Amino acid sequence: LAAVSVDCSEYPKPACTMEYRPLCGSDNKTYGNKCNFCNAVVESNGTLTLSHFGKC
Repeated sequence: LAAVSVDCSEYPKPACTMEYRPLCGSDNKTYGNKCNFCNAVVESNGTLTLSHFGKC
């Protein structure tokens, strides 16, 4: 069960911009921004969850 989440409703997306607004995944990766994160949630078939906001 997810404690926290982001809005990944409109994903997948072909590109992201490069702003550095970090998110820490449950896989212990820091994702540079929400769009990289929500791209990875989709790619992982929803196995990826958000651990917390900010860099791991």
